[PDB]
Amino acid sequence: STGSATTTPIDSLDDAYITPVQIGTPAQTLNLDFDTGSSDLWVFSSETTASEVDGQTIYTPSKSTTAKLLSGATWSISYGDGSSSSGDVYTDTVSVGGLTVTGQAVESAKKVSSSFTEDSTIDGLLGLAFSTLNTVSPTQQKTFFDNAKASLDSPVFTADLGYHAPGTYNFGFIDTTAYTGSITYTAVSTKQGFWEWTSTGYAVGSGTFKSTSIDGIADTGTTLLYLPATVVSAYWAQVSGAKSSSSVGGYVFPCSATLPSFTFGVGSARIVIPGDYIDFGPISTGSSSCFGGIQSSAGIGINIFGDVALKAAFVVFNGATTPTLGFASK
Ligand SMILES: CC[C@H](C)[C@H](NC(=O)[C@@H](NC[C@H](O)[C@@H](N)CC(C)C)C(C)C)C(=O)N[C@@H](Cc1ccccc1)C(=O)OC
Repeated sequence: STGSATTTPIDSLDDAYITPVQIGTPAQTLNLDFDTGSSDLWVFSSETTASEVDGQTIYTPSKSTTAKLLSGATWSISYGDGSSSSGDVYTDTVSVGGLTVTGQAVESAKKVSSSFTEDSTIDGLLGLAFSTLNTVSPTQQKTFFDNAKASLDSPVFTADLGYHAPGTYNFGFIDTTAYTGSITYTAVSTKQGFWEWTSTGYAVGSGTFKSTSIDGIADTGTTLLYLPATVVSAYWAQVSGAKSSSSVGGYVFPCSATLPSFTFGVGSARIVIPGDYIDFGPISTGSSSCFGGIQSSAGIGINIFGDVALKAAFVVFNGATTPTLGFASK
């Protein structure tokens, strides 16, 4: 079986992308944030504190005849952004783009963070990291991908984010129609449960490529590109006016300024993010400072290949036994 669904950004800066998902019987469609750096399927619901639901579509486990309590089961997550979600757990049929997974663990929030509450467009998250990270206790659960896998034609899913536009999530197959040239597969370390890979270097605009191993995760759940202090300085050094700021907490640039492109190496191949991808617009409305898309990783612990970077390539998450990450130009 395969499934394809349309992902659409939720705002003009493509701060995140949202995918329609059918949960329940009959079907309740929620828009979830597909998160390849998290292992939890969670959604706003019928139990969620009514002080923390503001415009989101809710999943009503009451109205699904396929829905049952996982009695005793419970979840809690912390995100890198400082996001916090928690509640009870149910088992339900979940369909994504016609790929139906029966008996999927759907994590019903009782409690959600400010961050999620101030976010009207997103109805929950669908984790597509490795199952080791799934939060649910006392009996830990598998992801939707983990559930789909053997049912799939191929144990893979592709990610094809658009820049100011829809893109696509495909499960079970590779559209040879969606990229240009060759896909370069690179080795994945599963050990921390991430889609965890090592980049072969970087170039700043038309400058000379530096060969240097940047260990990082592909995470479609992270908006920007997070890279070592060193790498980040070399980039912003090329934009007049760019400064790192105490108060704003990150690199900014005069919005009148011009972003050189950024190039990252996947093996022998190279991926250009156009400079336009790294403009995240003014820090506050009216401001002539604009916020950059490539930020230091120094304060997080890990380099994140976020949307900024992934949305410049056609990515393939090979969920094989010997998991492999594929990148191609599009
Ligand atoms: C179930 C745990 C998952 C794996 C959780 N994952 C994450 O935080 C990863 N991304 C989290 C999400 O992709 C988030 N950026 C998307 C939005 C919509 C919520 C980071 C590491 C790249 C994590 O490691 N959380 C850390 C907290 C943390 C992580 C990174 C940096 C700082 C602090 C924890 O404590 O485990 C609960």
